[PDB]
Amino acid sequence: DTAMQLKTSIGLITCRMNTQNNQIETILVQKRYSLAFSEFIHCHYSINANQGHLIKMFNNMTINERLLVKTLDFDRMWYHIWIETPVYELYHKKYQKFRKNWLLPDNGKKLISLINQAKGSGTLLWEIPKGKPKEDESDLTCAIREFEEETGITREYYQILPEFKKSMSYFDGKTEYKHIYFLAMLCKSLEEPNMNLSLQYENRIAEISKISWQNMEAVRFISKRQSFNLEPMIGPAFNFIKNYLRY
Amino acid sequence: DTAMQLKTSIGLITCRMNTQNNQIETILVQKRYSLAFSEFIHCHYSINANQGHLIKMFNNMTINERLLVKTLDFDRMWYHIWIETPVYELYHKKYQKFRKNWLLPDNGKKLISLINQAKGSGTLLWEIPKGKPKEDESDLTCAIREFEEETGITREYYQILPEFKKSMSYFDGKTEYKHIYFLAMLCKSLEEPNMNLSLQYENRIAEISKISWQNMEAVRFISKRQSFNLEPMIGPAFNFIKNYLRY
Ligand SMILES: O=P(O)(O)O[C@H]1[C@@H](OP(=O)(O)O)[C@@H](OP(=O)(O)O)[C@@H](OP(=O)(O)O)[C@@H](OP(=O)(O)O)[C@H]1OP(=O)(O)O
Ligand SMILES: O=P(O)(O)O[C@H]1[C@@H](OP(=O)(O)O)[C@@H](OP(=O)(O)O)[C@@H](OP(=O)(O)O)[C@@H](OP(=O)(O)O)[C@H]1OP(=O)(O)O
Repeated sequence: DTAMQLKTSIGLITCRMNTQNNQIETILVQKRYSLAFSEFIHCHYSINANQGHLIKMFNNMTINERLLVKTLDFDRMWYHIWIETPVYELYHKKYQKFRKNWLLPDNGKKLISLINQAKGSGTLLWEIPKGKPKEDESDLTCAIREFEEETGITREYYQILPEFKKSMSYFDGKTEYKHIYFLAMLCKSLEEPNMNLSLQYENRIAEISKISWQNMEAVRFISKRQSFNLEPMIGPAFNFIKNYLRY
Repeated sequence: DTAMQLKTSIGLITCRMNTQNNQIETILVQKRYSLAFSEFIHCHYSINANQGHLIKMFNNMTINERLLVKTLDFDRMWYHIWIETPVYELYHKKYQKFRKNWLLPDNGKKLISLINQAKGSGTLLWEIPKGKPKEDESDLTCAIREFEEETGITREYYQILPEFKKSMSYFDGKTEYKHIYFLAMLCKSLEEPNMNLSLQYENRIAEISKISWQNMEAVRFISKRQSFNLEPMIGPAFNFIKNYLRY
């Protein structure tokens, strides 16, 4: 269709040879909150849409997120995503829409009824670390900065393998998403990447609940249980790793 | 050692033949919060223990739980577990210990420092539904009541297979844990058990964030990534299912 928008993210696939099982593994990160929750809090829906449509949004939140919405306390909801990050003007605008959509019409009783009848729960995605380039930043510099910012793993732990680049395209209907991935190979021991997740590093925990080494079986297991398919990126990446090592 | 206490839970392993892939599957439930968080909120630790010991407790919470503790708002912490369940006397006693341990000495700055330096995150367990028998309740009646209470699946969906009983024993050092499992076979279609999780059913969402059919590969995948090993119960259960069907 008519793409009204292009959004480009650049990421890093960092791989390791696990010496105990001779299995290739890659760093993945698990998200802290669901897309549905984020979309609801930032009002990326239509209050005029039919009931069944708005319920699908609540169905794909986690139970804990729904229990947060059930409190009607927007600031407890907001904290769940933002964690006291100073974004007051965004906050006030999103609160105003929450208030008008759900508090002023009936002091929240339609919202509670929807929240109460939503069924099931969504899933927190596993992803490859990636982000938006800063102004006049090169693609590789973005992938490396983003990797460090999310995982705390610094450049002395890996070597970039520059012959590898993987691009992925997704189409929202108006937004085009471009994801560009470089490949890095671990050259220094790092057996517990999850230990880099601490609340004293606001950029690591901002959107991440877990960092783990994942082998291809796990990548396949995860991919079949979430909407974000990781195999088209990890498969080629591991193929490249195998050729790199076999030389 | 000297067991000072015996705790007995009775559960139900409910199985199905998935007709599309001819794979045997069992209902598992994923917990909503971590053991570490529960233990911290109910003060099952020693304030006198060494730093490194109390940090291990925080390490095994999830990031979202740590961010809740970081607020210093015991009632936001309490809601995370109890969700406005009326247990005020328990609440007041646990709050008193939280206040004395962490608020009165320095208004929470040691707690925040520990919370900030904790590293990593725990994992939400997958389990077989089970609970405590009520007074003068038989073992089977408990397993069936508990199953329905947690999952919303009623007796018309399955037949008990009475020749199967599996007992498991775990030893805390003073507490003995006895888990007794019956086996049931689905006799009526139920393709999306997770749709039974809604906030209007307080007993289903009280401790559960997800209900899913799980095949043996998934059971093995999960078991290798959590402290609670499910294979000693599901393996024999699926063996029994195969013999039941082959006759
Ligand atoms: O025009 P707006 O609707 O307000 O769009 C803005 C914005 O700045 P400009 O749009 O003024 O250029 C950013 O653009 P980029 O950062 O992509 O350059 C942003 O991106 P982020 O999601 O990375 O913040 C995205 O606009 P874009 O369409 O360029 O992505 C964003 O609107 P969103 O809230 O949709 O991001
Ligand atoms: O003696 P307490 O330390 O206060 O023990 C109580 C209690 O009642 P009694 O202990 O007065 O019998 C329950 O006992 P049961 O329900 O097991 O019969 C309970 O069990 P629940 O966890 O199921 O509530 C568990 O005591 P028990 O040692 O019998 O488990 C509980 O202490 P907890 O908080 O450790 O459960």
